[PDB]
Amino acid sequence: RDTLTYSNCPVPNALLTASESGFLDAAGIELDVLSGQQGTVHFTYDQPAYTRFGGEIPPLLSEGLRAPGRTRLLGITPLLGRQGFFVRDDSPITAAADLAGRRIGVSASAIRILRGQLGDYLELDPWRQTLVALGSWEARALLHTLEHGELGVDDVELVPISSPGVDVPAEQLEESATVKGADLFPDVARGQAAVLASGDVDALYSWLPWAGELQATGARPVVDLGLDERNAYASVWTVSSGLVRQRPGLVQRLVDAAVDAGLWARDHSDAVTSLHAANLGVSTGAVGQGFGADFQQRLVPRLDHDALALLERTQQFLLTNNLLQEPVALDQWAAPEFLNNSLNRHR
Repeated sequence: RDTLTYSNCPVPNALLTASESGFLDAAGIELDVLSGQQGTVHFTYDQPAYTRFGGEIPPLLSEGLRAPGRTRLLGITPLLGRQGFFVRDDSPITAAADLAGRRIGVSASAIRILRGQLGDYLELDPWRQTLVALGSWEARALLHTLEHGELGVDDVELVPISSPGVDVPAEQLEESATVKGADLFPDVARGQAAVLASGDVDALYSWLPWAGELQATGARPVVDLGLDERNAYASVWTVSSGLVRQRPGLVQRLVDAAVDAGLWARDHSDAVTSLHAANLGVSTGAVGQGFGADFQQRLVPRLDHDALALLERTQQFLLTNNLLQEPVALDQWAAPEFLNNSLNRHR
């Protein structure tokens, strides 16, 4: 078995599907989940045989600011589902306009972006720059939400809180060599529910299957952003550049497995929901809510122009907010030959 280091991200994707359903093993490949908790002191993307299929912000910063060329983009899969600023079911807030003067719990990272005060960003180290940039999820979601009430950032009270994936890095929320994802991911929704229940803040940002579990406790989004694609993100599948250069045959087998798993997913929707649910430690209903209706039909990786435009939109938000100086050349980052060759087997 060819072994690749890996990070299990909480987004719907064909790599996890291939690994969990048997396609990867059939391709002679196995994934070795990385354990990169604080103390690792090493940038994951710099590993020689590392692959990840998840949020695009960290890879965009790695390619656009820190170390261009370390990874190649194999494919994209959109992400959109239950998303928004949740409030207690019995909260007096029922419309976006009601957020005026209310306490909006957000990460310190999101506050820096929302106030346009990045302070020590450019001269900040790579991992911390990334943590700041991850505040983008809350920041863009809040701006979009406030538009519905014709409100501005100055019309609400921003309260610093811990946001999953931002203050608590993914390295502490994803499966490790000794800890399963089901024993770290679920706690997040319970924590968000506890924060809202305490009434210490009026609203907080939730998405992914976390939002599904959170809404089950009664909480509700002021504005459900999952209904508008301007809130979607482009999950990106990356692999170490060295692997593409030295072992294209292995990379081709890897992509073929994911493509085949994506095709298989179309005929095994429930199975796909379950494997994602089992790895997150959440209910199947939460997965459906967090990842969207029929997401199981859209897992074959993409590099078409609409997918690239989605990824471009995310980096444009980073650029507009000075989280990036210049845009990543997406086309050159991509290694389109693999996905194309893979799809050609079925054409």
